[PDB]
Amino acid sequence: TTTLDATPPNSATGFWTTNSGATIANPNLANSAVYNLPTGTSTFYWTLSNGACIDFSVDSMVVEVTPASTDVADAGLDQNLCGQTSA
Amino acid sequence: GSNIVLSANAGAAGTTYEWFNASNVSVGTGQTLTIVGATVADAGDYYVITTLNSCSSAASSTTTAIVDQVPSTAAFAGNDINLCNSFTTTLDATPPNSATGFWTTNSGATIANPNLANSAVYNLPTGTSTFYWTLSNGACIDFSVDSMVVEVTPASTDVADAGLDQNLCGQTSA
Repeated sequence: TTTLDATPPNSATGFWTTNSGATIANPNLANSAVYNLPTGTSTFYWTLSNGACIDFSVDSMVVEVTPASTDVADAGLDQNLCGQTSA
Repeated sequence: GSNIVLSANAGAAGTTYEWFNASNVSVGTGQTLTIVGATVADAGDYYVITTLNSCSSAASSTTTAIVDQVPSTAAFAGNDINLCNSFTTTLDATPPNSATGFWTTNSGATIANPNLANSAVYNLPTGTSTFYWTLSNGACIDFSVDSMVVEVTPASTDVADAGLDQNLCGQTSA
């Protein structure tokens, strides 16, 4: 779960599209929420347009999801050496 | 996708009814005008002309059709709520861009204000219950939904109660 971040336009209306199942709660906002997020990466697109001037300009942003690992740091035990310079 | 249905009052026997669009063009005839599979372009002003024996009367009062669009915003609720010894909380849904939200509940939970994405909830059973966020706009009823849960665990009565310190002599285990 995350949010998007696009720069609002000065004189136009923005719009988001998604890939690989991600869901945008509000595709019309530069700061909308996204709840469906696959693992790995997906590309979100910001398409800017004004009135009849449809699909005027685009940009690409990506969201990367890495699941928590199950391994934890697990170091060995302390040792006690006599006369060694290596271990 | 729904039909627009407008209907004129009955007149004299033999009356012919003609319906006109906002743009002053014909859209069909008869007492009842049905526009099937209506779209947003069919929204707006309509008027009726009454015709008898080659005479026509003044146009009717203008009425309007309203065709609601299905919005692009999906329903979306926030993440799970997990409470320790509490039966009172608040909800968290993301407000829609161009629609109106609504909450429903299960298992007795009470929402103080079902119309708000951030309303309070005071009746909360123990265990879990599912709250639903249903998003709709105008006539486009029950358009999109999402599921959020609230988990309530009552305080336990057991407290950490460790044994007493010990004192061993020559042991490697205890």
